[PDB]
Amino acid sequence: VNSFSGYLKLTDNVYIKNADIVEEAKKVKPTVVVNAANVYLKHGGGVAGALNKATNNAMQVESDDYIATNGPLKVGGSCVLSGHNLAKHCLHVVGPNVNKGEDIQLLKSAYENFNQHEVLLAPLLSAGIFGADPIHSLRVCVDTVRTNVYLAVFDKNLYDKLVSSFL
Ligand SMILES: O=C(O)C(=O)Nc1ccccc1
Repeated sequence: VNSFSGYLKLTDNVYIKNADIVEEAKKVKPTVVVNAANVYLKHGGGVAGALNKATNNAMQVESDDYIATNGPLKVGGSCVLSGHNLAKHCLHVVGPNVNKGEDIQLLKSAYENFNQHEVLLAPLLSAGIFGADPIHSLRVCVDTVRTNVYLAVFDKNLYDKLVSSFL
């Protein structure tokens, strides 16, 4: 049994809810929240900007030190950093950004990072300002992630479209 409430069950392991991931993280304090990161961990907008704002910029300070030591992530890659006031840990995952011309086949690689964690609160990778089709992102998630994932979709129309169209 876990703390997650109000989710629709899509599969054995994937759950979905219309929710603000920031507000959901603050309520649940999950072991892992996933960030929709870029390779530079520059948390300017979208999910990343919202998560970072909720940490009062502490996520960005920590991220800048990580990049100064390790250099940029790979598209499709990830790193584990603090969850600050939102979660125990933040898994920063880089999905391909279609608005930069990145290979959408890298979306499966991105979701494979989730399999290193038994339970996660996450957004749909490469959705929103990353430019991918969220329907496609949900299909790759279901067909790639084997651990227990609680998805938060930001829009109410979008959520309803993802559920209605789910095979
Ligand atoms: O990825 C999401 O969770 C999301 O809601 N994307 C979105 C938001 C606003 C307009 C279109 C897509």
